[PDB]
Amino acid sequence: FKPFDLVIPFAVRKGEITGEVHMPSGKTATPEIVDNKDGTVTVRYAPTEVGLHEMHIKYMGSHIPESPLQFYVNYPNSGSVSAYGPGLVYGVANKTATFTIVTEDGLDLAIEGPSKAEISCIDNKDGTCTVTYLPTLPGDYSILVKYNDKHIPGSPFTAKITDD
Repeated sequence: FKPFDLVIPFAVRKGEITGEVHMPSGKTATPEIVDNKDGTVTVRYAPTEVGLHEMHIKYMGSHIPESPLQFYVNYPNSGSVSAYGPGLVYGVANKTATFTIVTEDGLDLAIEGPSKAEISCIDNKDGTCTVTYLPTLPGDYSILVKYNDKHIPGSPFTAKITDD
């Protein structure tokens, strides 16, 4: 299972940053959270279930603005199409947001939220391509990925764009 790894720009001070991942079964687990003493923290988690997970991050008991987040965990042994990367989950407004589509196996992409974002992918020639978008305004962005008039697993995705 591809690990969840994310840098969030939240500056931890006197309070404790905590987290909770909710799995599709109903099980909860605690992600690993590391304060990079510096304006940020890093959240990591190793999935054991397939599909849509919720990540909650809190500071002093209360959700950060960047929280809750959604992420979709692909089945590894699965051939056929997939997407993954931080731009499906979270980004900062006016910084670049990126994810990967795997196509080692007709691709339709749209990104729609607060501001007009016009995706195009760039083929890595390694059976994957890389989408990068510029969400200029903060909000919730829906990212639609289809392979044959059909949503791939996780599509449409929702990525949360903040600025702090």
